[PDB]
Amino acid sequence: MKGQTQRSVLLCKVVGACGVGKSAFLQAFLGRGLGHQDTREQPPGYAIDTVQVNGQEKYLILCEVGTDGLLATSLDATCDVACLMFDGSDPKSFAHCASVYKHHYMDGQTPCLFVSSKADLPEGVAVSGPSPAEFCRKHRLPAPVPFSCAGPAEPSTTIFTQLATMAAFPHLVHALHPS
Ligand SMILES: Nc1nc2c(ncn2[C@@H]2O[C@H](COP(=O)(O)OP(=O)(O)O)[C@@H](O)[C@H]2O)c(=O)[nH]1
Ligand SMILES: [Mg+2]
Repeated sequence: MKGQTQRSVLLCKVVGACGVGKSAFLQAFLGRGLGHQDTREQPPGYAIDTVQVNGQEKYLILCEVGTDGLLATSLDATCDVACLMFDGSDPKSFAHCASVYKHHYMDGQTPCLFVSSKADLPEGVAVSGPSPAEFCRKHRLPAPVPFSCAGPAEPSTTIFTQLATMAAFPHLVHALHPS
């Protein structure tokens, strides 16, 4: 039917440098913010839970993948959607994240979502250009999504529905004129 897919299980790789918040992001997928985390439920570097996509229950696997040092080149990029994470409070974070995209995903068919982590902290701009938003406009990616794991409030679930939807229907992801 329209809006349905044979896929029951979707794979997202959460790809980013050490310290950008990948492990906390996986915990937030399971409904746990900073401190409220709980390690002994799922394997390290993995988080699985159900996500609704157009009324249908899907399983989304988040798979944590580092990019520090040699990992920036020694990357198995295969996944249904790549979540490219950079530290929104770190001036130097985005450039490394953008380089990973260019070398592994830029001219592929895998949907990519840039995520600006630690949105609760004071923002950290880079000295050179371009901005993360300008980079995504040029390479025709979605606008980078800010995310935060802190606060006493429950973590938002919107970005995980977005990742699951991109994974389920990879041909309807885009940047678009007119809107
Ligand atoms: N303020 C804040 N700190 C965060 C957030 N996410 C992660 N951190 C902290 O940043 C550090 C690295 O996070 P971690 O999840 O281990 O990153 P990883 O190395 O990419 O897996 C830890 O001290 C976290 O508590 C966030 O949204 N806000
Ligand atoms: Mg980690």
